[PDB]
Amino acid sequence: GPKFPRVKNWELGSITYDTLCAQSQQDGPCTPRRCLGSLVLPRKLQTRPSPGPPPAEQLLSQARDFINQYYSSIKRSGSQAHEERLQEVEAEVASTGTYHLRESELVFGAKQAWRNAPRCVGRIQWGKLQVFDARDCSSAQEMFTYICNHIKYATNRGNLRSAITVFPQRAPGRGDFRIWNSQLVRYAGYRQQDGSVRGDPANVEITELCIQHGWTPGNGRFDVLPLLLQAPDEAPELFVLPPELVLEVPLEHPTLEWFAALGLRWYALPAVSNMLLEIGGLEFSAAPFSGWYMSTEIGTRNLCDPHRYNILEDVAVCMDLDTRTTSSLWKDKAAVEINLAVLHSFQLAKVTIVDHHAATVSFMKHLDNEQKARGGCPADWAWIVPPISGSLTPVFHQEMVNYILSPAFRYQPDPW
Amino acid sequence: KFPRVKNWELGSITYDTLCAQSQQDGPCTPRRCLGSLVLPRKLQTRPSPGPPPAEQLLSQARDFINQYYSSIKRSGSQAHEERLQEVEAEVASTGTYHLRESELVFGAKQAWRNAPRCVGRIQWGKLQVFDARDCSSAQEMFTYICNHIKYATNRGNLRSAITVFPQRAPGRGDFRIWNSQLVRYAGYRQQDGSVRGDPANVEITELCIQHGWTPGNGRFDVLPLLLQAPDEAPELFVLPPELVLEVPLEHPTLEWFAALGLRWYALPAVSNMLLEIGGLEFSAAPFSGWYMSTEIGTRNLCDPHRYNILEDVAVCMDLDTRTTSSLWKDKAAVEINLAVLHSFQLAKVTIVDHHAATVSFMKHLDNEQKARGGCPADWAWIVPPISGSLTPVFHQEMVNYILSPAFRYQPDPW
Ligand code: HEM
Ligand code: HEM
Ligand SMILES: NC(=[NH2+])NCCC[C@H](N)C(=O)O
Ligand SMILES: NC(=[NH2+])NCCC[C@H](N)C(=O)O
Ligand SMILES: [Zn+2]
Repeated sequence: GPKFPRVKNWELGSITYDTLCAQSQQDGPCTPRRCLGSLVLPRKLQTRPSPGPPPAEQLLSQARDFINQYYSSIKRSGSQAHEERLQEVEAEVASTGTYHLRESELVFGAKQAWRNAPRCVGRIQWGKLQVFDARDCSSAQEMFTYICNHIKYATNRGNLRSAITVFPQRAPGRGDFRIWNSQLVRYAGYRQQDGSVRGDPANVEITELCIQHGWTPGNGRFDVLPLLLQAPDEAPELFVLPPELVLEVPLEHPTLEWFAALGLRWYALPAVSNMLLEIGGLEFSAAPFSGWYMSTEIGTRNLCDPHRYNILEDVAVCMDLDTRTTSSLWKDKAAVEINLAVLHSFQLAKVTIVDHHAATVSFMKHLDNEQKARGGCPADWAWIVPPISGSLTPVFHQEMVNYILSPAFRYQPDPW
Repeated sequence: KFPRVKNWELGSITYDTLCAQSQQDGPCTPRRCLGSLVLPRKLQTRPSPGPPPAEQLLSQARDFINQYYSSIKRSGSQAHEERLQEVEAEVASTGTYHLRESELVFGAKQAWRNAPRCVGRIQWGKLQVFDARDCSSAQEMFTYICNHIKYATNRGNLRSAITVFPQRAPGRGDFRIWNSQLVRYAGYRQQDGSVRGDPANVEITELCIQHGWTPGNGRFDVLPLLLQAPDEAPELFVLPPELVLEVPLEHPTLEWFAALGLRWYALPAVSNMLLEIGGLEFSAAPFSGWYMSTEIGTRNLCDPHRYNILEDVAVCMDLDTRTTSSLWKDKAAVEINLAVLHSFQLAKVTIVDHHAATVSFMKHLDNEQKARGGCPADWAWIVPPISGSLTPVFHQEMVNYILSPAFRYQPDPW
């Protein structure tokens, strides 16, 4: 058989081979001795900061590779324009120790990075991404304006649109552009006296950083945090998002009338902002991206995780379930109703959202498209399969090959 | 390098130093991870045209013997050195060797302990090992199997057991149980490409008919066994109904559930896996314990390629099957799993729900961290098919590797 990973779909009994993994130039965490596929942050999916510019040879090879990817995408591989661009990059680096991307190249790489994201189940939309070029940005104040513009365009009053805003890349001998917050919109996490946390336990450190930087905290469960934007070599500046910009959805249940009384809510825009966008060896340390939520992210993870809002027991008690015995499946029953409420509340408020069945079904179509288009698709099974009703979705029964392709969205150290 | 492992729910960290003992290779490489693949040729132990070279066999054997004597704390005693000599002498003259009963008992328990995809490993020390190496016919295999079943079932108070048939020998065919489990339901290809019964058993059902089985036509017809002695054609054996404990499915509050006629056997006995101890391979070594509710309620009954009853139940519940957003599938699955737990509980049959099972696995992980410095686990199999994040194991990072003794996959005898 073919000299590549054989992949099977147990529901359909169909087979495919992944030839695309042959293109991977960056090693993952696994070795033939042991699989480290379940680790969230292995030192293999992280790109550490740099106290020195990338060796002109490694950067060049990465640059040449990206340029080849670009021209191939536009079908001019080997052309004069191709050779000229490659020359311009080499010359540029040979003198400055770095280079710059053409506007069309940045748009190509940004879409490719999303396309290459193993942990994203919404990749069927990879072609539809609004790329806001913010490489002219020169201050934290301007970062805020760009971010506000991103939120307005992306939110679009409920009819969400995928977008990313690219701030200036990493320059040797100059500090980075960084958004300290993990997401543009996040709820505060207040550490209480008894030790507990009011709000989102995940955001405890950033909340305390905002306060250390002059933020006057509230004391609610759903307090939107201000941004901590950092321009090169300057301390981070605090900026408050205008409430009218931040669209939220109050959660209610279609039948359980009491669910509304819980006072639960969630913001409409998922905008990751602490990830590094890497293209052709160039590192864009500040490049917030956003799309729309898949219901389980809110109803299951955010609201039900033991280390997050942890409302499973509260909802169970309200449903009058036997919370004293595991075999009553109270957790399962409550989780189902919480997810249903998120779906129902978003549809009612006319805010874009996709449930886990629809999301996975479309990702299967994405896998099929990518099989023909690139001969494979890097996918992290643990992250693609929904946190609830796993085997009830088609992706569970689909084996997957995971590897790193560039351009890519990578994890980076906290600026503090 | 030793992998730093983290529990995202508790913030705790552990370093797996046990993976350093792995000598067998998995499917992953630094270029790409194949951890989600069910059957790589790596975990497989295919047939062979010649004897395992004395060097490799002798090294696996000595390692196992070393593991055994360390277990009884007699590591270094004269019994240890003499057992090592006995093994060397037998391999150098015969190209193979044999195990003592006590070693085979230690081995089988260690095989289970090392099974990455098993969430029931807290019970690893409690295993009844039936030595069936003094078997010379399929007929004998049948008697042994019937006794395993009679013991294991125990009127509903299930007990973990394993029956070990003769090891593979370079000079002949293997002892094999053709069935994937000692107890399974038939799958009859019904004209229009569909299947009556369990679709996962279509092939074996056909084989049984091929060998003279008079088939039935229900959805839950228990299949006869196809047992095979070396270099002989498999023989058909029908299991005595009184030995097959089955549980009729009903729901605690939905009176109409019982009307679905659903039911499932009580004993989960995998019989197609190869057991490897000290380089020796046992091609027929069925093992059983008890079910985890999701195996029946979610996988067996709801998988699209299995009984696929999700929609039927949803219709009975009068759910919105029009669209995915009504979460009709999730609601249906929850009730089915509940009907499974209620039914096994109402009957005399042992069963564990996924919340109880995973909590116990977390305890096992802790025990193993102190005992061996780690524990091979395959995240995709440990995390249940429904309500993944609602369980503690979902938030636990895991390292997956091959330790020996081990249960491995092997080619289908046909
Ligand atoms: C169009 C709607 C989209 C959907 C429904 C979707 C859904 C998801 C989901 C469910 C996850 C896992 C979340 C978690 O477990 O924390 C995820 C991860 C990811 N998505 Fe998407 N995504 C979408 C848009 C985007 C866009 C526009 C980008 C970038 C341009 C993107 C980049 C990624 C990346 C890099 C990750 C990995 C995050 C991490 O490693 O923590 N996604 N997405
Ligand atoms: C005591 C109760 C037990 C429980 C609750 C339990 C549960 C499980 C579960 C849920 C799986 C995954 C099955 C699947 O997804 O198809 C599994 C796999 C497995 N179990 Fe256990 N188990 C138990 C006993 C045993 C015993 C007695 C042995 C062996 C002596 C064992 C060996 C294994 C192995 C090797 C696998 C892999 C199966 C495969 O690859 O298809 N288990 N077990
Ligand atoms: N649909 C997305 N764009 N998701 C990005 C990750 C968001 C993260 N899972 C959250 O719940 O906040
Ligand atoms: N609990 C066990 N030992 N299970 C072994 C595998 C059983 C298999 N998953 C089934 O549904 O029949
Ligand atoms: Zn792996």
